[PDB]
Amino acid sequence: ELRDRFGTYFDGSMGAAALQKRLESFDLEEEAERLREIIRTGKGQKKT
DNA sequence: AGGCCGCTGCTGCTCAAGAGGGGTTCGCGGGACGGCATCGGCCAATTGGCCCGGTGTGTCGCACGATCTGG
Repeated sequence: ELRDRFGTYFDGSMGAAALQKRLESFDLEEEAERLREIIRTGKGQKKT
């Protein structure tokens, strides 16, 4: 239903192909910086 | 009433059923082709026989004869 209503503006998939597409367009440096900032500031189980 | 800080239970990982149609294989034969393999001659060639013809040098078969040891 959602695809036929608004098929444009996004893409979805199934199986290992979706994970491959995600891993291809993944910014490691930004996520690492976010994790380091949270570690510096955050506390609790979130830090672990 | 949502976010969040712990508890507490639960789970997981590891050490001891036919029928037709068609291209392809191979498998027998099947013989044809070409080839190399096998058998009377054959004469004038190196080695090795097989000797003449000379002596000599050196072993062996026996004669005269001296020395020596045993009999």
